[PDB]
Amino acid sequence: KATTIKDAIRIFEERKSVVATEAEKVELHGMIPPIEKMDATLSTLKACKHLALSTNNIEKISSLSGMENLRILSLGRNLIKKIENLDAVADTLEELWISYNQIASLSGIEKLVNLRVLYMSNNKITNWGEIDKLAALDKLEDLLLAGNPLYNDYKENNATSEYRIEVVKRLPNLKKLDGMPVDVDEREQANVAR
Repeated sequence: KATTIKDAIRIFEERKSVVATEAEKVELHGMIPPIEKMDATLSTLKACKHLALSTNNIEKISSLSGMENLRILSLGRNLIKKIENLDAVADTLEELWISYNQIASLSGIEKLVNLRVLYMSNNKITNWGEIDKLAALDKLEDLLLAGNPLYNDYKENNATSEYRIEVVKRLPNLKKLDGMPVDVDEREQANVAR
């Protein structure tokens, strides 16, 4: 019943009139019935730079081998709980878009050594120890955490400004946070405290 990767690719090729093995952006989002599993058919997407698997029912990241040029992995609005099984794309992946999932731990994110952009609004991160795990990512410049419990804690206390300083204290070279540039004043506040 669930849409398979093979079937979603066929739907995409018919909608976009392209050969999916040659496409840079492969649009597999919002299938009806939803996709539930990533699988080995993804290995056929040899040209893919942006894989859009958002708005499905995927529970597990898997099956990313064979996409040698993948830059953007888009998995927002699924049922994912864990960052894992990304080794096959770590050498090229620059952006992980995974907002509106159920991720409570950032363990595993450290394998994405080339990551520049992490969009993960509306997940289940509750505490600063998870954010500390992002400090290893030397190229991370754009981060979205809005809607996670940790973010909401500060918003509930009208202290989002304080939350932003705490992020930049941990991530000193971050350039953009929750869609808003890190202001020089925020960087200096984080510095004079760090």
